[PDB]
Amino acid sequence: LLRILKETEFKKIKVLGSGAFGTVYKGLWIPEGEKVKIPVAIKELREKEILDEAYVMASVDNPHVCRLLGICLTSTVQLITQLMPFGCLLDYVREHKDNIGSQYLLNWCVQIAKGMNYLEDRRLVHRDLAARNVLVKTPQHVKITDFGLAKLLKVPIKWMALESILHRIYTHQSDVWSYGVTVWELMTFGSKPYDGIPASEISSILEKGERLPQPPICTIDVYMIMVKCWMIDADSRPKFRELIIEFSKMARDPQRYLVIQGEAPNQALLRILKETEFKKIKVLGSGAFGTVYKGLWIPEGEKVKIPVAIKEATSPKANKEILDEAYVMASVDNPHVCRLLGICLTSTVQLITQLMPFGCLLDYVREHKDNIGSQYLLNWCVQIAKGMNYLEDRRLVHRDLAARNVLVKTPQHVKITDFGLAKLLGAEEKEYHAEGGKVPIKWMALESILHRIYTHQSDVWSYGVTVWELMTFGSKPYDGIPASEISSILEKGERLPQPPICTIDVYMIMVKCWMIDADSRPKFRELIIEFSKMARDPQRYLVIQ
Ligand SMILES: COc1ccc(-c2ccco2)cc1Nc1ncnc2[nH]nc(-c3ccco3)c12
Ligand SMILES: COc1ccc(-c2ccco2)cc1Nc1ncnc2[nH]nc(-c3ccco3)c12
Repeated sequence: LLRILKETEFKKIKVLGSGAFGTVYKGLWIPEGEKVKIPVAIKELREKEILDEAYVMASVDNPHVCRLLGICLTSTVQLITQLMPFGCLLDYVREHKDNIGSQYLLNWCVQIAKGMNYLEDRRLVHRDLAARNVLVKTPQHVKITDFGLAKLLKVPIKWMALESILHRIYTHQSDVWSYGVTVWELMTFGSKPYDGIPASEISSILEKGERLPQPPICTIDVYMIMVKCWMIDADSRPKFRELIIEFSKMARDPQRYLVIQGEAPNQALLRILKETEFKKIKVLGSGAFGTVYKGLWIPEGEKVKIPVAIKEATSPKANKEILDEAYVMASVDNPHVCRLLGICLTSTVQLITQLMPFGCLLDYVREHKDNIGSQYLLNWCVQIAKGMNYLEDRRLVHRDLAARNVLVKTPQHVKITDFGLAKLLGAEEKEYHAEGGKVPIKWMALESILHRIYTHQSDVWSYGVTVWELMTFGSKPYDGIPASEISSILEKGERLPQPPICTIDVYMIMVKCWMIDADSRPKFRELIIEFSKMARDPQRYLVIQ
């Protein structure tokens, strides 16, 4: 296992690089009694724990993690490892900055995840994961070193987790943070991390919220997963095995999941904003997942203050849900759906979106109950229908279309919000089986109130309920009926009553969304068409007193 070596066995040739404690020398080792000259690397520390440290270093065995081959107890202890002809991965991606594909980068990320998951299985803390600490033997095979501070259980601040910078706690979660920084560096082809800011302040910027920006090569899929680790809560960071299985799922089709200049990729841009860039002025109310505040946002380089709505220790499940919500909201771009300006990666993940001055539609029709015209309501219906049609094309079942989840920006243009519960469906999947949970029971369909099945037709049912709410000028649907008793009274075929302003055609459109047979319910395109025909004469189809 351990080879105690004499200085006479090896002779150095050329210095290859410099490390934190000492420089690595390329040299040829002559084993005792042997003539084969093995090319090895020798590290000399600029200086008996090191005996046991070499023991534990040699104990490792995995093609993605390096093993110390021998030590030499001369005037200063030296470490001998097998030489890697292709150098460090950081310099390699720097040299091939224009000649590296997505497949190679994703494969390298897979290899790093596999190797440090092995290190976790061996129960060793690297404490120094970085792009420079990654070495490549053959371009399709990279494998980690620099275990010189491993213990049985300045400094590279730019690659260190916030708990390591401040509280000096080095666990596998900090290693996951360092892995995320390494993936960032590999994506940027070796660009500096937090370039321009010296190490004395990288703790404050991390605490403030600003993180490593999205590289142009990166999609929102890989990058938001490439963050996943920069929250203060350590447990919220993904474990290594999940990282390997997910990146291997990524490696199946790498071309789609990254963009290289020279199955539609998701080029959505997500930007990280300082907590100091914006201030919470007005409380818009309490959302389903928390409280939403309204305030002016000051962006870098532009003095104009854009009023934005901000939404907010969150549980790891809550963190994953807010991760999915941020992905879904940033991935959409439609005139009638709310878009994500950016996120703040503080201890409580904060969501930054454009503000609508008049508030939500339900409150707007409640306060102005005596003044909405027929054209306003009809155009509102067509706009909500267009928004969820665009959502349907994006395969994001909203699952929460309520009058509270649609906002009034301008009287003639409304937007949909509250994408927290929206789950993206696969290209082959047609239904999603939610495992229950606390939900607005009084709005969902029978197939979701009893069978836990959410589909596009569930969104159609929610659309019908929202139309009924809009035509009722803000009256509460199903007044006095419990949450559990909704299914009992609805399985027969009884529905909400007729608003005073709805003609027979309005109700005939409304009912069809509420049919027991989901497949027989109208699709959103046909509803869009029907309400487009209704828009030719708003005064005919409604009666206003
Ligand atoms: C950061 O690099 C290291 C850190 C630690 C060691 C190590 C571990 C035990 C003995 O040496 C060894 C290396 N480096 C290496 N080990 C083998 N072959 C190598 N070819 N090129 C390098 C290289 C260039 C710049 C940094 O490393 C290198
Ligand atoms: C249910 O409503 C939301 C749910 C989530 C967000 C949000 C903020 C960041 C990402 O999504 C934003 C909103 N709503 C909003 N978005 C823009 N301007 C708004 N003015 N007033 C509200 C408001 C009051 C009660 C519920 O919303 C609102």
